[PDB]
Amino acid sequence: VKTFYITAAPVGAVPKFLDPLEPKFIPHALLELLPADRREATIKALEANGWEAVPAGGIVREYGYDAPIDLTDYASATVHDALRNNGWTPSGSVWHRTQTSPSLAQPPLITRNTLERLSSVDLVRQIVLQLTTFGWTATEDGSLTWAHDRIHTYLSPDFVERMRADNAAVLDSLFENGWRMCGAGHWQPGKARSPYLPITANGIVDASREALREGAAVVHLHTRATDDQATLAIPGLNTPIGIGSQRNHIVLDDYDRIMPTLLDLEPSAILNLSTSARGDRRASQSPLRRAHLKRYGHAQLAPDVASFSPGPVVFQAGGGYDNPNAFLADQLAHFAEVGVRPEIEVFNHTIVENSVTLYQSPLVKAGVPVLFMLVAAVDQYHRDPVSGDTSDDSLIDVPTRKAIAKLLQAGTDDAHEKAVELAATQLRPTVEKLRDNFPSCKISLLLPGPFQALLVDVAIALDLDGIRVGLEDALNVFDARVPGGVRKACGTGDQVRWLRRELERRGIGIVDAETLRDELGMSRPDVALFRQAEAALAHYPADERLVSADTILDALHPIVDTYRKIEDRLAAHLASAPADPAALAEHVLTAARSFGITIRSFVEELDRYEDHEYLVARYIQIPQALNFARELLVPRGYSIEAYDRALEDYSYSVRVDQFKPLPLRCLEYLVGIPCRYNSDYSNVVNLGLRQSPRYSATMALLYHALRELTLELRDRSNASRKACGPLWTVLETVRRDVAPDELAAAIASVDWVVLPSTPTTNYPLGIKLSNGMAQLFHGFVAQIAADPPLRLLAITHSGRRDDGETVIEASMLHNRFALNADPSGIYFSEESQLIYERLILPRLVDKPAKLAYTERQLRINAEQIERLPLLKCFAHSSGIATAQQLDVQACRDGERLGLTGDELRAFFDRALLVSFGSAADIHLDWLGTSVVDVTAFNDVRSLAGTTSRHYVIQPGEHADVLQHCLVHTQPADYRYDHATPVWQDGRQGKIVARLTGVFLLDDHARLDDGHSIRRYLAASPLWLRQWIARFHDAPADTGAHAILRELQ
Ligand SMILES: [Mg+2]
Repeated sequence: VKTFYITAAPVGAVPKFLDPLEPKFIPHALLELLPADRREATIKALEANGWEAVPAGGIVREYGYDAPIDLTDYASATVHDALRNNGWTPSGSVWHRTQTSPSLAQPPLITRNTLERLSSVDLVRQIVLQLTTFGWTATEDGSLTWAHDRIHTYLSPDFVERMRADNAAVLDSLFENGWRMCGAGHWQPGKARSPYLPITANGIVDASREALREGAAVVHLHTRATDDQATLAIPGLNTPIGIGSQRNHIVLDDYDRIMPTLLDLEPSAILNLSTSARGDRRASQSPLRRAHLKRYGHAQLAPDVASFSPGPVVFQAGGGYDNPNAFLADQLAHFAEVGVRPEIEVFNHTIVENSVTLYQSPLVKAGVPVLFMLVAAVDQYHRDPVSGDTSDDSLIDVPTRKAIAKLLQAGTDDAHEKAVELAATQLRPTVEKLRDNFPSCKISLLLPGPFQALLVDVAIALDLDGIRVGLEDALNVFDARVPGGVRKACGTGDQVRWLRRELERRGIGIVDAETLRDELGMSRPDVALFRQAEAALAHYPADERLVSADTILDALHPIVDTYRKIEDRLAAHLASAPADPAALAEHVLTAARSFGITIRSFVEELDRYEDHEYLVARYIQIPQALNFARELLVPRGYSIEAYDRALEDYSYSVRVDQFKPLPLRCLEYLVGIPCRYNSDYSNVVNLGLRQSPRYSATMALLYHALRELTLELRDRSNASRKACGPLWTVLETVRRDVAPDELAAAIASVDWVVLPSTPTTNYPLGIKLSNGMAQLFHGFVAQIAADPPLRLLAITHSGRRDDGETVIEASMLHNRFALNADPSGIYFSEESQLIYERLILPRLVDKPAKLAYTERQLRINAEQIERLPLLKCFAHSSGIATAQQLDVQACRDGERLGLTGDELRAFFDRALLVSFGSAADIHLDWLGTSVVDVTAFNDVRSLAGTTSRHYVIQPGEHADVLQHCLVHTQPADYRYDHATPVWQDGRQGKIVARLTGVFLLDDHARLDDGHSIRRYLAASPLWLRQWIARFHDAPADTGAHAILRELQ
């Protein structure tokens, strides 16, 4: 019931990146070896970058960082002895290290048992924090280890003493494992630094992606300047020291890279850009503070949120920036023209007071709900303009912060509650003040460093809307597996994961980006466009008998115009001269995807091709994109001379009068908005649209118009004429196939019936596909036969209807969605009837009946109802829809023939269904066949055709497996064993086995091509095959009995 939305802040202004592969200690001798001038410059540069001079007594673990020292490039008795004592031997002017430490053949490991030997828990933490700052990692065991082929880890004398004092053992093991004593020199403690802080564009993109997949809905961004970036060369070290301010600064070139990438890879992610001038107060009124707030990418989208502080920001720790009123007014004016909603960064009480009075009206006008960010536990100053005196303006007063910090150190549960109460009591007046002056507002909380232990409890107490985490606020993360309980955070995603699991523990859920965009009124344009169509068709029934395509097209007129403008922009971009080989397709497809237009691979796309009979179709993707480009440029008058390079391929050119008209292209676009892929097939977006009340009806109507327009285009082509009525084919043991015409004996002789999918209609290509699917299913079950005379029956749909209308893909898709929108089991197609009456109807009669020339038709025996043989059916794609339409017709005849409701249940218990990639909803509360349902998350076509939430993967266990398999090589080995069956019982006894967490890898270990029946069967787990094995090798038995046994 209670939910938070998580903001991730991966960069920030203050913390700095520290390279794990840089030396962390410089002996005195190495510096003293320099000339006085260069030595002074080097040392002061080091000390400005965190390096601290340190006496002898520290220990080091180094390997691989030596370099020869030629004194000609720059001895002394004080130097010469130090070098020799530190293991250097001279050879004229050249020094080199002959002393060498143990290699890293076997990773350095400080065991959990070794650390736990130490008495002081505070000492353990500082050790764990120091090593993890240096790039050491924590094992699952709870130990510390080093993975790289070089190492240079140092600990100060202070560490060594306390280690020796606490336990003069523990220090033992380091010495026994290659660590050794050092002299005086300089040391990099890495204070306010981390090896995981992203300061480059690519690093920031990656950190954002990690945060989002862990559950973050909003990403707070900063960028860092590199104008003062330099490297120090140290004598005797083969790796230079990186120096620079890494100053908080708005870098336009970085955002020019970051934003389009995120828009492509993370389309729904709410992007929040910092306008902060922290680190450069003299630029407080600079237009640079809004220069990054513009439209990015081909989609021309702006950031959704930008930082806004109605008052001065003055940190007690130093730094800060001013926010003059005219400047802020220019900001708000600019935000409005670009579509940016401000987020009020509430640093101090003056901000609050300015917000609820003078800025109250301008902020409401800036868009509702008003967004607030509570920067709590960060010491702030107010400065008197007259005297210059400072006072505490912090949300939590400094005495209270210092108090709270002490209770956190106590570590006891009682000190925690007192800490929470202190924090909440101080923040409550501010929270209440904001709610009282802003009827529509969202308030989030952030806490710096140690106080993050209060983050969840305080946020709950104040009933806040959002919680923020990230490296910007804290560099550590709590981990109970680690001695001390705390370690360096391996990124913001690490902390988001911690926060998410913490909320899960308390039964508190989180809000994803898509849902939040609705709550804040920030829905994406394509989502808005689809809902605009949903609204325009809201009063039309999903029944094809009650509405015409012309009427549907007429209602979508303003939306077609909206799409036309998008297509114009894609056309212009394509007409901007490129490439010569068949890589034009790669160019076109990338351009199309970026503009939101998804070029789909239709099986029946060859219907538009003149010379289809002489086409190979294995290279049918390349000309799809080519003709698509031609299809867009020709009507507008653009040259297609670059294209028609399909001549250099093996016509594939599509005739001009086979070009799709504008409204048809619009319809194709609209039905492609739900369940989109991101740019590189890493994820599925726009999953929310499925949950709309009018979703299925809208899709049914869209495909209705799409069917009409496509058929008209097919009637003017030399596409293969289709045949009336279904085909029946038996496969026994490569399988041999026969073609029954009027035999009920085939049904009795066969183990498995294979229902038709969408493309398997009665015509040359359709039969070929129908055969291939049948062969795949028979090779699948036959393989199961040889593990711990196989006969199959395959059904092909009718290619023509009663009125002579051709059956195409859109016809089946409409039927699919129309079935979804049917509340009572009353809807069924003509194609379903032909299959039903010849396959299912005889199971309800007493004897052979009369069948017409169209193969359509013209009692009970309750004792023999249990005697009916178990009908085992395979289903794929739209197969589950066709199946449920058979159940509907059975009820219609069964009720007409007369049977108890329980009798019909017994009738349906004599049948079984296994569906791979269910592209239609399973009506759980209907009378019908029990189903085992296996549908993949990346099966976008099945997803778009369904409304069940079980198919959607959210951050968790299944999401973990998915991301592991995204980086894993050898995709052919992949099986979805991790899949979890969910079990449901309907009102009328229908049983559904829903597998969750299922997904299918492609050849590039991505998520494309997730509808192939091959991958569904290929990646099938061993435990699943056992179920089918039990199904196959079963006596005269019931479904409910057989399936219920599988629940143990
Ligand atoms: Mg910030």
